Amino acid sequence: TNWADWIMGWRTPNASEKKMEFMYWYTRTYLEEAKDIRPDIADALARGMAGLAFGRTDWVASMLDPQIMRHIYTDPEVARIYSETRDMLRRVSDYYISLTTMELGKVADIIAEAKAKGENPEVVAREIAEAVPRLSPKSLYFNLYYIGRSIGDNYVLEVARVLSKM
Repeated sequence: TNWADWIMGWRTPNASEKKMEFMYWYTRTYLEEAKDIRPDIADALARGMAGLAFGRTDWVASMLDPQIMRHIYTDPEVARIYSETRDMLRRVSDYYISLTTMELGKVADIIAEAKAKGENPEVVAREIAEAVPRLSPKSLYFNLYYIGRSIGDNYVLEVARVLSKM
């Protein structure tokens, strides 16, 4: 009925590696077979959701990849995964993530497109500020700082640094 409740259902104390990988595989295969999600996207979302289930921030990083998050705009099933898990995501980020689901998708697409074309991070920061007028550049900094550190993306961190000064 709801992705957060479903993720929470997999929780058991000190979940074994086998149990966690079973959850991941069940989720990935469901997304592929029942929702027709492309395998690379299904992998990332399943791993991210396993991260949310089992308290593994290194796994949550998989769904914070801009190349995955941008599909919020192209696939309603992906948008639904992000919206239904948003509270869990904000909790794991200690509320450094404050973007809405559709702002997150837009920011992801901007970053993905910009990085591929080698855009100056100064310009990308201004694109993001324009795309998300609801939040200040400082707020946007903390959002991208968290995302960039989580996924280990220095380009995202460069964009974040520009936002911090804007």
